[PDB]
Amino acid sequence: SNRSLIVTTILEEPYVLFKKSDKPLYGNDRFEGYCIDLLRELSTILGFTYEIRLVEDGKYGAQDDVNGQWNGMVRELIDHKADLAVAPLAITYVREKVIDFSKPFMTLGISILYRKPNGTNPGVFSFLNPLSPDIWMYVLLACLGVSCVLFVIARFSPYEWYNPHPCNPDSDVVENNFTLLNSFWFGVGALMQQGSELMPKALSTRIVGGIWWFFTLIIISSYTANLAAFLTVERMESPIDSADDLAKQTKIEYGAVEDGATMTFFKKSKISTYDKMWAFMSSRRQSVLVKSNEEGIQRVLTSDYAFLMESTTIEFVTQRNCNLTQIGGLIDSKGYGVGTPMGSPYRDKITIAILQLQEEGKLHMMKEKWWRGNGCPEEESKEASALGVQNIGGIFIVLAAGLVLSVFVAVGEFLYKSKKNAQLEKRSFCSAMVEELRMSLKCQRR
Amino acid sequence: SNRSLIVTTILEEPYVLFKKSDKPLYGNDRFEGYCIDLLRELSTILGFTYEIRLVEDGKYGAQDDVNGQWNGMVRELIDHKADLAVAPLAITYVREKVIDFSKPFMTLGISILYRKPNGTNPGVFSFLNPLSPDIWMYVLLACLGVSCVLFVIARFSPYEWYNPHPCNPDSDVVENNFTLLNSFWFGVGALMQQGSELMPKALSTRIVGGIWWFFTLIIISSYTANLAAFLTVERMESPIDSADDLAKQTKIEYGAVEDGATMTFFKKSKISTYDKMWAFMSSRRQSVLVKSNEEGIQRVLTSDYAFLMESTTIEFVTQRNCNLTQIGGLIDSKGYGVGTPMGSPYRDKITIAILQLQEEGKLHMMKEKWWRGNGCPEEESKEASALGVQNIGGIFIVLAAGLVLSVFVAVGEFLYKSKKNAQLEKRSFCSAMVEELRMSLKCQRR
Amino acid sequence: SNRSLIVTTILEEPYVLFKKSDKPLYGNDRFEGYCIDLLRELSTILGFTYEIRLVEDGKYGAQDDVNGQWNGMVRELIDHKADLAVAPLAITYVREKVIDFSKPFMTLGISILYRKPNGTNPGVFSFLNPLSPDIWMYVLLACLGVSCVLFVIARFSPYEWYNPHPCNPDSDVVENNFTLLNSFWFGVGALMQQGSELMPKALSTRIVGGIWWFFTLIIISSYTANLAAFLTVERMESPIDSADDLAKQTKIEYGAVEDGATMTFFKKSKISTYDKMWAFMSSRRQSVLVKSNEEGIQRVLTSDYAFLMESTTIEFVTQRNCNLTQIGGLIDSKGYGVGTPMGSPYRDKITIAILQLQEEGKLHMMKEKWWRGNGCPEEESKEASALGVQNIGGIFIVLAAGLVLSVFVAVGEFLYKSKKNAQLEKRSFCSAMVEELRMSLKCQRR
Amino acid sequence: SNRSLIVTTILEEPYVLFKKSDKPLYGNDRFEGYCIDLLRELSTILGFTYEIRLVEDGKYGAQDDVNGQWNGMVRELIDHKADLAVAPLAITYVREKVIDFSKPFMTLGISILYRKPNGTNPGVFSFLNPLSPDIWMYVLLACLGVSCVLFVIARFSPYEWYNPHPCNPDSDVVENNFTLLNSFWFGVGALMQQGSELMPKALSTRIVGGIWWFFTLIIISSYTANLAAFLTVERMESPIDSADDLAKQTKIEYGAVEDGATMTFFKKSKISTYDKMWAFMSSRRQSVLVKSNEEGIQRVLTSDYAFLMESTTIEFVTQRNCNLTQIGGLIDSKGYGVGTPMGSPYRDKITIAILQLQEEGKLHMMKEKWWRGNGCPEEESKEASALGVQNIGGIFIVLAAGLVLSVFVAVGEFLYKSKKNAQLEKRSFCSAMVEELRMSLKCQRR
Ligand SMILES: CCCCCCCC/C=C/CCCCCCCC(=O)O[C@@H](COC(=O)CCCCCCCCCCCCCCC)COP(=O)([O-])OCC[N+](C)(C)C
Ligand SMILES: CCCCCCCC/C=C/CCCCCCCC(=O)O[C@@H](COC(=O)CCCCCCCCCCCCCCC)COP(=O)([O-])OCC[N+](C)(C)C
Ligand SMILES: CC(C)CCC[C@@H](C)[C@H]1CC[C@H]2[C@@H]3CC=C4C[C@@H](O)CC[C@]4(C)[C@H]3CC[C@]12C
Ligand SMILES: CC(C)CCC[C@@H](C)[C@H]1CC[C@H]2[C@@H]3CC=C4C[C@@H](O)CC[C@]4(C)[C@H]3CC[C@]12C
Ligand SMILES: CC(C)CCC[C@@H](C)[C@H]1CC[C@H]2[C@@H]3CC=C4C[C@@H](O)CC[C@]4(C)[C@H]3CC[C@]12C
Ligand SMILES: O=S1(=O)NCN(C2CC2)c2ccc(F)cc21
Ligand SMILES: O=S1(=O)NCN(C2CC2)c2ccc(F)cc21
Ligand SMILES: O=S1(=O)NCN(C2CC2)c2ccc(F)cc21
Ligand SMILES: O=S1(=O)NCN(C2CC2)c2ccc(F)cc21
Ligand SMILES: OC[C@H]1OC[C@@H](O)[C@@H](O)[C@@H]1O
Repeated sequence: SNRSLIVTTILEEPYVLFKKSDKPLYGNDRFEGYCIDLLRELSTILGFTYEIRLVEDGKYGAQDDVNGQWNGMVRELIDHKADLAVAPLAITYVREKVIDFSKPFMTLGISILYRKPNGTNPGVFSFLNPLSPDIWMYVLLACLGVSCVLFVIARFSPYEWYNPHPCNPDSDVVENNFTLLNSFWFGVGALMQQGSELMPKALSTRIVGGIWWFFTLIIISSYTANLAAFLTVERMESPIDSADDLAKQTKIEYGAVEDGATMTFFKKSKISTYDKMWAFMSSRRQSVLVKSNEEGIQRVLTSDYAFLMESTTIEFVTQRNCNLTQIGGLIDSKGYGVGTPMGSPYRDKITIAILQLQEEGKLHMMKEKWWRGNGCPEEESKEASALGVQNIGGIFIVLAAGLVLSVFVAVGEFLYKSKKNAQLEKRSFCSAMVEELRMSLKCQRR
Repeated sequence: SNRSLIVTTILEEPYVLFKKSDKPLYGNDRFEGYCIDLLRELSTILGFTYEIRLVEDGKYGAQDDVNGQWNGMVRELIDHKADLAVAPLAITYVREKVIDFSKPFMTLGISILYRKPNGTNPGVFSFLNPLSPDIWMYVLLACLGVSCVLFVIARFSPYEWYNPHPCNPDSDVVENNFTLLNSFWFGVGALMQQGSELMPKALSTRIVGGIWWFFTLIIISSYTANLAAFLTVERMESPIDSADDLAKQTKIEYGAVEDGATMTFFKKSKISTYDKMWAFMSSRRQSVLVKSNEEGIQRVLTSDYAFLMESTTIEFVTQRNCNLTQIGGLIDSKGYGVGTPMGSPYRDKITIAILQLQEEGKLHMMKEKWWRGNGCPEEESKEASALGVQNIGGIFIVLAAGLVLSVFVAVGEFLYKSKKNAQLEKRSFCSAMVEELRMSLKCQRR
Repeated sequence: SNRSLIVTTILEEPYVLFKKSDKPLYGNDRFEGYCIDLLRELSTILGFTYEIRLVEDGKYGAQDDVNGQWNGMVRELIDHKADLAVAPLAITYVREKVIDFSKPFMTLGISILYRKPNGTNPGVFSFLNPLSPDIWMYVLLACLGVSCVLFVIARFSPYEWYNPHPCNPDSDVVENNFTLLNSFWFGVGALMQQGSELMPKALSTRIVGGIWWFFTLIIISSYTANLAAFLTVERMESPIDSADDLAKQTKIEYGAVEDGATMTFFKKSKISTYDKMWAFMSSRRQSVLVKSNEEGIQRVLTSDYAFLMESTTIEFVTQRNCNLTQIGGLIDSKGYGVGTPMGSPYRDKITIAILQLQEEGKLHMMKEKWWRGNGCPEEESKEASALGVQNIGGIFIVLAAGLVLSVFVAVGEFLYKSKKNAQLEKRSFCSAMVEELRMSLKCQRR
Repeated sequence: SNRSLIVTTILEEPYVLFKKSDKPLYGNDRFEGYCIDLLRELSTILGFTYEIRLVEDGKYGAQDDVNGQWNGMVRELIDHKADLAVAPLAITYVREKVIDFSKPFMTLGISILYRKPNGTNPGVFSFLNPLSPDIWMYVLLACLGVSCVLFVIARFSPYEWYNPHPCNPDSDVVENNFTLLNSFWFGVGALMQQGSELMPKALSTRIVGGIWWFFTLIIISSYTANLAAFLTVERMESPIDSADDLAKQTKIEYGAVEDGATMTFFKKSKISTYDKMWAFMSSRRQSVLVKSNEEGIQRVLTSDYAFLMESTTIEFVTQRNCNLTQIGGLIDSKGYGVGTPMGSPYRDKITIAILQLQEEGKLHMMKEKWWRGNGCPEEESKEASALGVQNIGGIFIVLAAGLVLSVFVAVGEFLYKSKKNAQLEKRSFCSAMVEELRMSLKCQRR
């Protein structure tokens, strides 16, 4: 006998698919998928003929309170029109009574879907983060302002106007140090904690030094302390890693398909978490609470949703929307299972198969083929802890900018000297080149 | 099967909210909340029906006035126009004289509502917090210490006495570089880490400077390590922590409703703290007494104010917003209780009901239901803040303080020696113009 | 009529007490307490005669499953031997059926008892905490070791042995700087980040400088970083402040009296916390699970227990064992209530009293008298955040120790000079005193 | 009322623990745990009695050997000496061929057990972590940068050329203090903040040193801020994170039980990673295969090892101790299931039972019961550690590294110039003894 063992199916992608091609019939070759390749191996060992038949109305099905009158693949079966049923069916309490299931061939579970953490893009000039945008300006104003005072005070101070009485003292000349540019030098050097050569000696100049030196120490120790906070706090941040983490978070908000066995567990929950979580479900039962998985994928993209879903469909989209990720552990336990009529001469024959193919490893091999594919951009790390270029970075651009300006002035130094010198001395450029290569004089002489 | 049971009630959150849907009237589904959930478990354990009724005056109820009549739900409960009154009725003397309440289903006290600390203006100082004021003075005292001691040691020491003679040998002249003033300079300059000349010599000084330098480092490192911690972990404190703390203060105003529960108490109260506050409250009985609880909330948010109501409404307002909190504990004690006409057995019938329903745990479960909301805990590590004008401004102030002090001493210096010129020099204002125009030479020579 | 309204009582301290004195009868004056002073006021307003009578067997009482046959003050009442019952009785489900209670006169609750946080005793030398006890020794070994090398290297280095060619060069003498003591000076100064005067010039001496300067920077920046951790983490520590905090803590362990209405709530709990908490109760049901309150006080003293108790007895012992404290909020709700027989002509007369005395405030006034007393050592703060002497402290002792040693050497300097000088020069002490007061020479001359 | 029901069972935690009390035997109270709690809810929903039975061989059961007989509970379940077998029996092919299991009450996989990271030997370095290796090389490169550039700028600049003439005016000799070697010194010395002479001059140099000093501060402050964070927040990582990661390694040995569930799989497995490991495991089939799971645990604790068992026993061992953890996920998939003789209806009768009992939620509740223990989470902020020899030792190593490098260059210097003596001086070893004994003068003069 054949009977075709009238086998019900349901389009879900990956489990079964229309063949992706041209030409006609493909009769029982039309459908190609996991369940197809499973069915194949069921056929090899027990032996039978398979005529695929999509169910009508396309339903997993359930006992609808109106009349019961199961609405789907359960229905083609219970009336014994159907035979074996090889599709996502999700063993349950209520379905088991009326129709007896095989033993599982897959272990799914409820878990959360969320977008991957994008990155930081610190803004390579992150070093200039820990204080305001405004304070750095005023610190710059102060070094000019204070330095302007050192010039005025020191110059006007009779206790400055010391003498450059050398190592050989007892001559008589005065020669201040605190000219203008050297005044800024005291400011910039103190501000960077390396002490310049020039120093106050008269009290007035010493007071201003003593206070700038205070003005420095607080800014720097505060710069150090902020940056330790920004870095420590960042290090101290964990992403969400559980329903409990999401439970305490009235930020990134929940999501779920309408009843779809997902609300079902939550309504009938007794977990304090999943009881609390349900509160928000009911709360925004117009917004989040979507009515399809395809939207729930689309929705997490646009925004900060966390769609609850069976783990199998997580795995597929994760590996095909690498923007996105699984999170958490398997919340619940369930498992798909090939359907059989009320107690029949196949359930105990179809079950030994599933155990047989298991030991040989064909299922997990089959698990890879359909769900796995092109190697995702998995390459990604969070070793960010140790700082790198993207963290600090900019200071090297600041370094480069510095060295460049020194060149341009150093050229400017050359021109100004020889020109002003040549004004009272020889013509113009005779000086320039003889002065150029006498800087070169292969020794420190002249 | 008798009279259903006429339940009188008033609309007031989170007890009696007008049910939210368009889906027109349904009687026993025109209302929900806690007051309705209590009736459910009440009518479940017992057996009866509601239908429901409402007020026709708004008022909870009170001994009316000179008429000595009764308004509110106490009206309705006297002349048998109704029966049970699950509603926020507060058990009091005058009420119990004319009706008979049930036993409490919930406790209640008078407490405080204040704008939560936000620590968004610590002060234009608070670079100075990270060490105790006790320390900041002791260290300045120690700078005066070692400067005074370095002066003693160095001088009495023979080896400190170099002889300059840099350029040359002989010329047995002697010098002592450390003066008293020069000794501060080492002390102050070392403490701010910029370092100075007057590098010691002659071992007796070198122990001193070494231990000082060790004294410098620990203080700065300790200052730095703490400003890190205060800016990592914000233990944001609160101004007051009680009625007593609130009582002694006058910057903050008390607040209370008007002609009501809270107001009545403090008038009739006879405790010190609570008599003192009726005075302040009586003093301006036009601007610390709002005429509605909603506006009472407002005064806290916009102005500085600390409203006094019942503990339960606070807990509601507390959760919904995020900036309002329960400063202190429970001053008074009261209890809501289900109304009942005089003599009616429905008192004792409910009396066992509420006792029973608690031992189960439902009132607490019901409590968690309708009072909890968003749950707003944020506490998101205090996403670290760019240090700015507020958190440090005084370092700019001590700066401009010292700069002005430098000008005044500098003009001071100018006059002092210009008159010590006059000792050997000519009269007085000669030396003035001489040295004033000594600055007007405008070069690096005399 | 009188009847004495036979009033039952139970020795508990504070509620009722034997009078503390000599001479006999004191007939109904014997007992003195809260309930006594309450009863007093009940008598003033309703009017009656009171004959105290301690119950026999001394029991709150309960329906013992053996025979029911209530075992206590409930028993003297239900048989109508007794009358009013003014004592701690704790309104409940089961007691209410058989005997009808008045309305509460006290609002107790379950809460936790724990010892106060003692302190820190940081060990005043806490500055020397952040690194090991061992590393500081080796850093000290290194400054001697490295300095020993600078002497050897520099002295043996022909590029050192420069000339003290002064400001007037072109003479011919050599005069190293890096003698021994100045070598240590380079070490100690570099280690404290202030740069000494002496500097390497020859490469060999420059390499060792460059590496010590690295050896410094890591130690100090690590000293800073550890100390920021020890301080931050301490700041980041909260004490326990809830049953949930204690729930997550398999450290400081639970405690409770045997059944005593405390286990009762926990067994019949449905809170995930109080269900989890019960797990450990049952677990160590021989150790913690004490059989009396007096032990439970004694036990928390000895060790790290957290005895669960009704709030009233918390309040008393807290204010009389100031070592100890209340913690958490009221977990449960209950409330004492004067007992009355099955429905009787007093419950509705005794209840208006309790409400009457409330409004006048006599209860809370009475609440103070017995529970309050001698002002506890309440003076206590946790403003520890800003560091003070106890935190750092020691460095000032280190400072003092430094200055002292400098004196002793500075004396040693004086003796060594004049003696060695006087050896080739005048006698012994003629030099000493003429040298003493010529250091004084009121100017820097000689 | 029929046969009670003979339940065969094996003692194995946390399922079947011999009940703990002295209180001698009670049949149905000789045993408790999960296996017994399941029977409870099983016999409750159903109706029957246990009495109970045990094994008489110890073994769970297996196809015996050459005899082809059956031991264990599979013996007892064949020849109707018993009935249901609530016990940790694992559903497999050979078992299901001769009996008929129920449907799973729990899932199960093969996974890994490894000694939890303790981060108690980060390394004798890890003062070098807080910035990326990418950075530590770039900054040294920049020191070579600015030293080389300062050399260029300074020299070509006219104004850098001071003329010493300190003691005196004229003598128009010129100097250039910045050599190439002296330019490193500024660079290196500035970077370690000790500061140096060669303080620049002549503006073109001053921009360079300023930007360098700004480059110094950010790096040190960033280093300091991070070593704070790494020592505040210990994100202690793990060596491996999978079988693949474990597979490529050989420092760590795999581990597995022996002649059993786990071992059988990897032999019969045909996946790359799992074929590679049978090789290593086969290679030494005498020291990576313990002969008991208890000793298997041990090898992880004492030695370095990574044991392979079933996921459930791991979760048990995981909670009880605190140092053992579940590295990775679930390799295989299995499921425990209640035994039943062939054809018996008690399979399908229980089948609805387990489905029902889950939808309630009890199996999860039962799961939380007997697997959770102490719950050991400690994570007590990582009570901060006195930095020591481990966390920093390399700073002492780079020190002793450089000191040895200084001696070798120093002797290098000695020879080099001693032979540049010989140019003008006499032969070779003359200058040796001259300068060797030049050190033996033993004073500060030639
Ligand atoms: C980034 C790559 C460039 C690297 C720089 C290139 C190398 C720079 C040089 C390196 C050698 C070592 C440092 C300088 C000399 C040593 C000082 C001394 O002891 O005496 C010297 C005094 O001379 C000086 O002090 C200055 C020397 C430079 C003079 C003129 C510039 C030409 C150098 C090129 C600049 C190009 C600029 C590039 C333009 C694009 C005299 O030396 P001597 O009489 O010969 O014998 C003793 C010298 N001994 C120490 C070897 C024993
Ligand atoms: C802790 C409490 C002790 C405080 C110290 C006590 C006060 C110390 C003094 C303070 C005055 C200010 C500083 C020193 C003098 C100023 C320098 C100068 O310009 O010329 C002076 C050079 O003299 C010196 O440089 C050294 C002076 C001390 C010489 C001998 C020690 C006696 C001082 C006592 C030590 C006791 C040690 C204690 C023993 C237990 C010459 O001064 P003049 O020729 O007179 O006129 C110019 C001076 N004018 C600047 C005022 C205009
Ligand atoms: C010191 C001399 C050279 C002037 C330099 C400019 C500095 C000192 C000026 C410019 C901007 C100023 C600040 C502008 C605004 C505020 C906010 C105010 O609520 C307190 C003062 C404070 C914080 C000012 C303090 C002084 C300040 C920082
Ligand atoms: C540098 C010269 C002067 C010697 C000074 C002594 C210093 C450098 C010595 C004394 C103690 C030594 C340490 C003793 C123990 C250990 C632990 C070992 O697992 C690595 C080496 C290490 C960390 C040593 C490194 C060098 C050390 C720090
Ligand atoms: C690899 C080792 C052995 C050799 C490296 C060369 C070093 C050690 C030596 C060789 C000759 C030396 C130079 C020769 C003379 C002088 C002049 C002096 O006023 C300053 C130092 C200076 C400029 C020396 C600097 C260091 C120097 C460059
Ligand atoms: O004797 S009771 O009416 N029974 C329980 N209730 C409450 C539900 C809060 C309370 C709360 C406080 C009381 F003082 C008494 C009672
Ligand atoms: O309205 S009551 O029955 N009588 C007054 N009190 C008392 C503070 C004793 C309380 C305290 C709490 C209540 F819930 C009820 C009452
Ligand atoms: O269809 S089931 O027998 N019913 C539920 N169970 C579990 C209790 C874990 C599981 C767990 C994993 C499955 F694959 C199937 C089932
Ligand atoms: O012994 S089974 O009924 N058949 C084999 N399978 C798997 C498909 C993996 C599983 C997976 C998990 C189970 F709990 C049971 C089974
Ligand atoms: O048995 C405990 C283990 O830990 C200590 C170490 O010395 C090992 O040799 C030892 O075996």
